Amino acid sequence: MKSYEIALIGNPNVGKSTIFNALTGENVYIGNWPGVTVEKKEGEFEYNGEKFKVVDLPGVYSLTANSIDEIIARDYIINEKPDLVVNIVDATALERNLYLTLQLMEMGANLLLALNKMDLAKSLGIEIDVDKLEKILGVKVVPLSAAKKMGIEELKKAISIAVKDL
Ligand SMILES: Nc1nc2c(ncn2[C@@H]2O[C@H](COP(=O)(O)OP(=O)(O)O)[C@@H](O)[C@H]2O)c(=O)[nH]1
Ligand SMILES: [Mg+2]
Ligand SMILES: [Mg+2]
Repeated sequence: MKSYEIALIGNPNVGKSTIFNALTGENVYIGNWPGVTVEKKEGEFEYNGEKFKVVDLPGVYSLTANSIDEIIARDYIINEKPDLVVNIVDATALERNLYLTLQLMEMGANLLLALNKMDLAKSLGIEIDVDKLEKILGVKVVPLSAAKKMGIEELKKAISIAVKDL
């Protein structure tokens, strides 16, 4: 079976854990990053006949070596070279995620954005222009509400597309 390796990353409290649990099958490996007690979760899912290995990365605001988490996350991306990184973003806190997205691009990460908590933005009267984000960043943006079991299928399809290339 053709297999890819993808990574999830985002700011703390974006629902990354929820999306990780949704994306993956039941068999999740809970280890630690080498040398430290920082938890490392790994799982997988199959989609359209292909296997996607999922690595959860530590939640971070940047990749400028400001903490053990930023150091782990960056070392993984640069050295493991996942086939895709899914940058999970809080629809209600989109601006603060700008530097993370920018630094992912700078280090040359193949990127896809998952825009989570759309329901919460909806209830908070926060409108978000996804097409304008996609155009500006030149990366696909997948709107979802992982806690409402909304858009996980979209996320999986978008992932299977993004690992190829144009
Ligand atoms: N409204 C809303 N809340 C969510 C969604 N996904 C996750 N959450 C909430 O966000 C909080 C943090 O989720 P978590 O998976 O721990 O985010 P993490 O810190 O990045 O791992 C949880 O209490 C979830 O209930 C969503 O799609 N919509
Ligand atoms: Mg699941
Ligand atoms: Mg699971």
